[PDB]
Amino acid sequence: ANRMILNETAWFGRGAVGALTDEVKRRGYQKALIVTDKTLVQCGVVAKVTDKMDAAGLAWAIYDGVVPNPTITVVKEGLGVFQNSGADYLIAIGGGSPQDTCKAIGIISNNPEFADVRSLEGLSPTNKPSVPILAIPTTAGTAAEVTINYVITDEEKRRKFVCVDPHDIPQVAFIDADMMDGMPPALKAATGVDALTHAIEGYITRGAWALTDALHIKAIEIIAGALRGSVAGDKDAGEEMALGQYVAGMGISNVGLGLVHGMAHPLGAFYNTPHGVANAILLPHVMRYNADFTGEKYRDIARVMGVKVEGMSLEEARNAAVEAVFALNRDVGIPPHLRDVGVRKEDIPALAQAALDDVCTGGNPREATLEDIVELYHTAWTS
Amino acid sequence: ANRMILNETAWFGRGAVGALTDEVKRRGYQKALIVTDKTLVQCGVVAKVTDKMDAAGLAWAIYDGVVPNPTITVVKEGLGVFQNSGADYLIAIGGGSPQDTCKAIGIISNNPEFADVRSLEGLSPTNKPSVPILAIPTTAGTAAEVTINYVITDEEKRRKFVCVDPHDIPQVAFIDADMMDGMPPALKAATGVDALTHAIEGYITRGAWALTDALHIKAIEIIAGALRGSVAGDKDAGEEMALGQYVAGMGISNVGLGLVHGMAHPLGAFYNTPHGVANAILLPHVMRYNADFTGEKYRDIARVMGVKVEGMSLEEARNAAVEAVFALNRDVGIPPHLRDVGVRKEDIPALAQAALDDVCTGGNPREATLEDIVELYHTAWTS
Ligand SMILES: NC(=O)C1=CN([C@@H]2O[C@H](COP(=O)(O)OP(=O)(O)OC[C@H]3O[C@@H](n4cnc5c(N)ncnc54)[C@H](O)[C@@H]3O)[C@@H](O)[C@H]2O)C=CC1
Ligand SMILES: NC(=O)C1=CN([C@@H]2O[C@H](COP(=O)(O)OP(=O)(O)OC[C@H]3O[C@@H](n4cnc5c(N)ncnc54)[C@H](O)[C@@H]3O)[C@@H](O)[C@H]2O)C=CC1
Ligand SMILES: [Fe+3]
Ligand SMILES: [Fe+3]
Repeated sequence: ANRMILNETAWFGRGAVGALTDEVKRRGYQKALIVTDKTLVQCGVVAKVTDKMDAAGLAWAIYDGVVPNPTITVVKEGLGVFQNSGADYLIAIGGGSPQDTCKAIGIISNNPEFADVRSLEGLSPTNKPSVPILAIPTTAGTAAEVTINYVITDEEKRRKFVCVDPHDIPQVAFIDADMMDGMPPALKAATGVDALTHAIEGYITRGAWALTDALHIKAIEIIAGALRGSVAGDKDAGEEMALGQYVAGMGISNVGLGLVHGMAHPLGAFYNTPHGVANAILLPHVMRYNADFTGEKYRDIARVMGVKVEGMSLEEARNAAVEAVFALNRDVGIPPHLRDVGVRKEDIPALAQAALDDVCTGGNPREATLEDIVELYHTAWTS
Repeated sequence: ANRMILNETAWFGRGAVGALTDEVKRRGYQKALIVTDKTLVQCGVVAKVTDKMDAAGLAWAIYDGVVPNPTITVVKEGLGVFQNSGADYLIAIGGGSPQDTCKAIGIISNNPEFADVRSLEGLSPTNKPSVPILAIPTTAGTAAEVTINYVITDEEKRRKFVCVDPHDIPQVAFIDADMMDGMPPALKAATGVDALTHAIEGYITRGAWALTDALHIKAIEIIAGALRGSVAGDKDAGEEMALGQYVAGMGISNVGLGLVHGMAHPLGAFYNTPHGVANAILLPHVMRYNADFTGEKYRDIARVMGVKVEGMSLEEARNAAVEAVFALNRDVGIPPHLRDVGVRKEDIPALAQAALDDVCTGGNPREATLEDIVELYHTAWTS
């Protein structure tokens, strides 16, 4: 049998954060800890929520210490603010980094044996649900609001580790493009291809089945349709991307991903490479590597990405799918090679071993060897 | 903004009820009340769940008094067994009748100000979540396991009233075609066309948006592909219908339905007509009435139902969708006229008024007058 974990409640569309004060009142919560970063405070994005909470008379404290690729230290610091704040629920405002920190704080607060953070790695043996989380994405996006995953950086051991726990699922997600409009174009581009990576890896993952196939192929269609227009500053394209990135996530934790995420995690751990940039550069190379193990699925991908596939052979469709992703990456200004974003040739042996042992790599339709992963990093590194 | 309420957890596939004991243990529940009917006890369908519960040492009591089109008396009987059992959770085993009775019992047990039952009608102003519900459908189906709706018959006032309450959403759904295989072919036919009615009414309802459209057009495609095969006794077609019927309901309470359900409810209240047969007879007549107010959507419906719509005018494709629904009804042996299933001409004025005032009617994409609803009943009445 196949399990699907989703948000019990989700609000979609421009103005969705306007639903938050009535959700809090109906749930009888007394005090929020807002988990976010300094940039979202500075840019007035957090104020779009706190101004509504102030007018409704709802108490909140804030922790804005989250950094990209959030660390054990960031989790322990936010846990300290939660405990000393007396909050009874959490509001995650931001991208994957704040939403992942928020999941870690919520789990540990109701399962305090995990306050070391490291022991959460894998299928966390937690007894209690997380503190209730209201999730508000500001990128489009990681779909952190709908997955049961969170990823923490172990600075000491130079590795990203994945915590997988049904207990961490947010009670409500608010998917509001108003919260996302302030993304610089380069951030729309990188988080957008992260979302496309989730959709493509999900579609072809080993555990794929009828319902996840329907959700993931629709996500690819929405994202391929909207991402260029969103990067160019189009308002409606922004709202499409906000939905597209969510739908892409409805499969990540439920069926899995593959070698793109497996090879991206070690780059974040070694270099603090932005997750979306790493995925975008690797995606088309891993798609080429996987092509022979995906049945007819690359014809579907090609088709919804605007390729005329009618009258192409399977081989021609498979090449057209890979080229369509190369083309998207060029159109939205993603660098084409790993050397361009600060990777070192000398690190590839270590990167490959980390990638081979990453949990995401298990879902890859073609079984990956150390030798194959070394060769793929080399193929992605330079001209 | 658009709200989506879904099951936080769902299990899909033959063997899915195999997940129930581990879900109960992980949630710390002490004692179930099983809400079901005599037929499902008698034919051994309840045993498929209780034998697993017994092997895991889980406590359960049973209420098997549910009747089709469940009444206020049936809710009060089940409520009495729940309150006296000392149960802390509910397991709904059966079609829409036991699942709806279970939601009423769950809501009233934590909200005793509504124990008269009829006060729940509409958007129930409940303060507290239902007693936790684990939902196991045995028809394919009402999607009662994933909606926030339940429908109770007020015998004294001779009306089916719809209750709408986010507090009633089941914690876990177990969608297991093994629990459905025993349906007589005629019950597979009727509940299958109820599922198709949910998907079609959902696709064209006033509140339809991008995410519900994607789910609904997928449900129509799955049901149209599988229903004939399932009625004929095909195992795999039964599994596809189990998924299809569920996907069909992911929109029902999130966006709404229309005049088919609006017109089916009074037949249930007056005659105890099977809900599925009432919907199946009315569906193509209501589709014809609605056609001009559905944009391009009937072309989509016709296409996934197996019609070649390439080169058809919108006018021809709208007729082709209506005719594809008439043909499915003929093929699975649903009677074509309301006279054939116990309706009286003399009652149509009274049925029309009850239909005009039904919750579901408001979602219909064409504005319906009493006079329009009278004419529609007369059209479905006889040749
Ligand atoms: N929970 C899960 O299932 C998943 C986890 N992840 C994790 O998510 C992280 C990546 O998060 P991302 O969303 O890509 O970025 P992020 O949360 O790391 O943020 C990147 C930068 O963008 C800024 N930013 C975010 N929203 C902004 C806005 N609206 N306007 C202006 N600046 C804004 C942030 O302040 C930050 O400086 C990684 O740590 C990755 O491991 C990724 C995929 C899925
Ligand atoms: N949650 C909601 O608001 C919604 C629920 N409904 C409600 O659902 C009700 C109808 O429920 P249905 O599922 O159509 O049927 P049902 O639950 O009324 O059952 C019909 C008959 O079939 C039998 N049966 C069920 N499963 C069987 C199996 N596997 N093998 C053999 N016999 C089996 C039952 O014991 C019963 O005698 C109506 O009252 C309708 O209003 C309809 C739409 C949505
Ligand atoms: Fe990702
Ligand atoms: Fe129905």
